[PDB]
Amino acid sequence: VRKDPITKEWTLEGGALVLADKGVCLIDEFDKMNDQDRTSIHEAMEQQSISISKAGIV
DNA sequence: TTAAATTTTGCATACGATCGATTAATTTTTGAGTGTGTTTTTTTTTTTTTT
Repeated sequence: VRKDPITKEWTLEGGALVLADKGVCLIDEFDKMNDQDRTSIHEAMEQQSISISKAGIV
């Protein structure tokens, strides 16, 4: 989520998994990536969905 | 010595040259009337993301 320069409103931004909605996401050097950065993708890799609750946006 | 022909000179007069009085276009102004734009943004605080 991010704040737009026009009207300062909180709007969503698509991540890497949003751009692979019917495709393949590919991770190189998976072990050396941080645990917070490794395993933030549980809901996309299990529920096939991204549930977001931040900045008044669900 | 005296009378007629002739050409000159003064004067009146009519016609053009030129300035002046008047006057009609014109075109610039004449502000008068009318349409219209206008305050003004402002750091401060929250939340998030990366560092």
